[PDB]
Amino acid sequence: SHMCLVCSDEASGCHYGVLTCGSCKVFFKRAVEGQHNYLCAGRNDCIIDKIRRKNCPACRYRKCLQAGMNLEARK
Amino acid sequence: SHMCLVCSDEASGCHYGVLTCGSCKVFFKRAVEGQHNYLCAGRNDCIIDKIRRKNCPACRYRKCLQAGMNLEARK
DNA sequence: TCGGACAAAATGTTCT
DNA sequence: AAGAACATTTTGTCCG
Ligand SMILES: [Zn+2]
Ligand SMILES: [Zn+2]
Ligand SMILES: [Zn+2]
Ligand SMILES: [Zn+2]
Repeated sequence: SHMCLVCSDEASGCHYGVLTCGSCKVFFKRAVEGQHNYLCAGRNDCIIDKIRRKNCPACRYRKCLQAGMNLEARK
Repeated sequence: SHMCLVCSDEASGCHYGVLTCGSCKVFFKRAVEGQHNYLCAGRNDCIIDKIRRKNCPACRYRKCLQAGMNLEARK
């Protein structure tokens, strides 16, 4: 009820359509708006938790999108 | 040879006993001088190349050790 | 070579 | 729920 759905950290509230923490909220906006081409170094199935969420932006971003995060969600 | 044995970027010379780039040189020094309680988000065999070497410090440090890097290489 | 200082990228928190 | 500003962590380059 107060776990980030992306990294399981303590969730602040609902951001861009999904219960997430502050760090995943800002990560998501940066991933969408910025140009990076994230690439997984594993098997496209990395564990994303409070510690490990720094280790694979590709899998973190993929999880944000799959949980349904969207920038224009207030519309 | 002219390629870093850890990440396959252009090597800048032989550092801590091994042909490596400057980024792997300082990454290793920082890991050995400091803490290196890193956690892999995959299965401890992450691919370490020029872009993905940022992803997993745990597997990067393992690759430095496996290549034989050591601080007292000189003396 | 090795390492300090500087610089940049990447991530996270506070405040409105 | 959203985003600007700041702060920290992590990484990489220069060394007129
Ligand atoms: Zn999160
Ligand atoms: Zn991954
Ligand atoms: Zn390297
Ligand atoms: Zn790994």
